[PDB]
Amino acid sequence: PEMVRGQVFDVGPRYTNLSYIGEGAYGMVCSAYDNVNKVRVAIKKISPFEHQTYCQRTLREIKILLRFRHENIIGINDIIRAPTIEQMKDVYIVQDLMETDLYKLLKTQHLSNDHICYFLYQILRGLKYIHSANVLHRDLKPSNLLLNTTCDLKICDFGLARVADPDHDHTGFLTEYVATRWYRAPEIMLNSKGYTKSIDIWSVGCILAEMLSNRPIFPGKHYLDQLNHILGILGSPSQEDLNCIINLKARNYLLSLPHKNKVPWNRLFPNADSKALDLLDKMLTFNPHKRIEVEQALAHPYLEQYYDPSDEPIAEAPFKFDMELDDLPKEKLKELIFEETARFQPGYRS
Ligand SMILES: Nc1ncnc2c1c(I)cn2[C@@H]1O[C@H](CO)[C@@H](O)[C@H]1O
Ligand code: NA
Repeated sequence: PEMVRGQVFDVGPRYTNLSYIGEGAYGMVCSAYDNVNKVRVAIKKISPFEHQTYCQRTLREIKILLRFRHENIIGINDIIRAPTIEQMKDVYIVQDLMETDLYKLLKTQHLSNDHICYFLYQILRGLKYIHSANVLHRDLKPSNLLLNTTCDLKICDFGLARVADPDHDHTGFLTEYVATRWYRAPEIMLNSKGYTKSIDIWSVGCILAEMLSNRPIFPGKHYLDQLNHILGILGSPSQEDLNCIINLKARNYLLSLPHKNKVPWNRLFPNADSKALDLLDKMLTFNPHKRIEVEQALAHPYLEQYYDPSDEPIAEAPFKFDMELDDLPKEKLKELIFEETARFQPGYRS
């Protein structure tokens, strides 16, 4: 049955007591009462089938979340769709109900040094598990960090994730959407090198800076304006850092730039723990090759109160895409989706 203002939710009879929460990109988001687990849950109504790009993101998220198990990563409790592929044009993903997200909270609260500390630890702990699976989130930002308490953070939205391929660099600038602009590492914008774990560390860096001041550290209007913001704080890059600029066209808008001095961090963030600011510096390195890696970040003195390699799981097996799906007809992907969501349909054998 089921309804809720406007668009009606083909959930139930399991899920009831609906109550609109918010909006997704191409789907709605309510909270329901799960009458099996006897708790309130969140249900994402997803209809992506019209543009093939939406079916990529939806399929990637399901395949990845369905194989990940980690306490700082959202899971999929239930997927429910129509019986017939032909009859399927919505898909409902059931996930644990979370109270808010780091974006919503940064709109209403400055965070103590302490809370920031264990928020960052939980981010990197989940990131450690993602990277050990040979996976890149690629869209880490505050609104993709769901929060229940200061001790319950879960990374969500794996719509842009990729298996890591330092070699799969394609140099297609407009060929891919990689990171929301404010959290996009420089090598993405300079080389189109969006297949290395370095890009996620940059994003986390940006999140750390945003926690320290409640405002995003590099808020560019467009990709070139994003670079001016980066250089305005980091400063004009070195010769060596202009050597990993493969886009031979890219070295120019740089070279035709007025040298900018490096803004000392304690000047940007004078109330922040000097240890926070040291880690920030390792994470916001212009050159991907010199940027700190996730396990090194966890080991940083700033997180020494929580670091515990024995209580930080890694993936049992590197992840693998059974067939790459960049250029697949959008009805093939809807096929592949109907397939992957078969787990949660009656009679599913094997
Ligand atoms: N599990 C959840 N619990 C609570 N809210 C959720 C979710 C999920 I998945 C999504 N949302 C809503 O989408 C925003 C993050 O993109 C969130 O801020 C929210 O508007
Ligand atoms: Na999401």
